[PDB]
Amino acid sequence: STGSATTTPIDSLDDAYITPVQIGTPAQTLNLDFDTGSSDLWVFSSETTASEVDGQTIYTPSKSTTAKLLSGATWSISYGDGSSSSGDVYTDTVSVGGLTVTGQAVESAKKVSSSFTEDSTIDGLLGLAFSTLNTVSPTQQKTFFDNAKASLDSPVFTADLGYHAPGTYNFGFIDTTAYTGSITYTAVSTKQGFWEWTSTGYAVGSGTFKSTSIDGIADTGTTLLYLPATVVSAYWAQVSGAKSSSSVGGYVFPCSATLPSFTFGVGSARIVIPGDYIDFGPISTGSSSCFGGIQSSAGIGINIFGDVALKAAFVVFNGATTPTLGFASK
Repeated sequence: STGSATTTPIDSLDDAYITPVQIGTPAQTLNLDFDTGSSDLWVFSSETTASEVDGQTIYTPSKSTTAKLLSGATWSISYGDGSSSSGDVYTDTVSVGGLTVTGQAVESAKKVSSSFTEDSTIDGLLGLAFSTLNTVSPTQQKTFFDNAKASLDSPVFTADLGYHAPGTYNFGFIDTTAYTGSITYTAVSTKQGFWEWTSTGYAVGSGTFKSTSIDGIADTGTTLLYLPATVVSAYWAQVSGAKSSSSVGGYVFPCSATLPSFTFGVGSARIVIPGDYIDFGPISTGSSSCFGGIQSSAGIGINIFGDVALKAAFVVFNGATTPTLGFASK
C-alpha cells in the first residue's frame, strides 16, 4: 500500500504545516501537525477541557463505531517549545492520504497548554519519530508509520514541505518526479528516538564550504533551523545590522535586509536554503526588526534541522531495518 497527502502551511510564515487525517467511522477529518520529532498521535477531542478549545476541530470517539477505549492508558507530553498536552487513549481507524491503519492509538486530549488553545489551525499532532519516544503508559504505543510499515510497498515516508506553498507527505514510495538530481542517503542514530544524523558542514551565501560534523535531528515539527552558536554567528555576521537580542529571544535583523543563502552538507551533497526562507518577518506587528530563521541551539542541547532546512529539500525517512535519511534538491 501507499498514501499521499497534501500538507499546507498554517500561516504566511510557514510556522507549521497541517495535513488532513481521517479518524474513526464514519471518518472525522482533523488537520494534524506531522512531527518527525515526536511519537504521539494526539487530538483535540470531546474530552478536552472546554475552556481550552478555541476553534479546533475535535475528535468525538462516541460517534465512531470503531473507537475503543484503551483501558487504563494515559499519556502526557511536553515539547521543546514548552507546550504540553495529556489525556487518555482510544484505538481507532486512521487514514492518511488513502493509507489506512486499523487499531491506531489515538490519544485524546483532556488538557492542552495555552499555545495549543491559541492556535485554531492545529487539531493535534501525528508523531513520526521512533515509537520508543511514545508517551502512553503503562503500555507504550506505536506510531502511525510503525503500524503501517509492514503493509507499505517500501518502508519509507517522505516530506516535501513547501516554501509559502503546499507540499506533500508520501508513505510507502519515493516520487521520483518530486526532486532534482539524486537522493543522498546518510546514517541515522535512533539512540535518542529521533531521526538523528550528522551534516558534513555548511556555507554562508557564496562563501566557501566549511567541513565540520554537525549532529542534529530532522524535525518537521520545529519551525526554524537551530545550529551551534559558532555557525549561527558566522551566518548573521553577513547581514548588516543583525544582532542577537536577549529581549526578543534570538537573532533579529533589519527587515530591509536581503538575506544570504545557507548551505548544509549531506555527505558530499549540498542543500541550499535560499535567503528568503530565513526571513520570519517583523518581531511584532509593524516593527522594522525581523526575526531570523537560523538560531542558536545552545542550551537546547541538540541541533535541529527544522522546517527552514527541510523545506529546501525532498527528504526520505527510510524506516528499513537500519534506518537512514535521504536528501535531494528540488
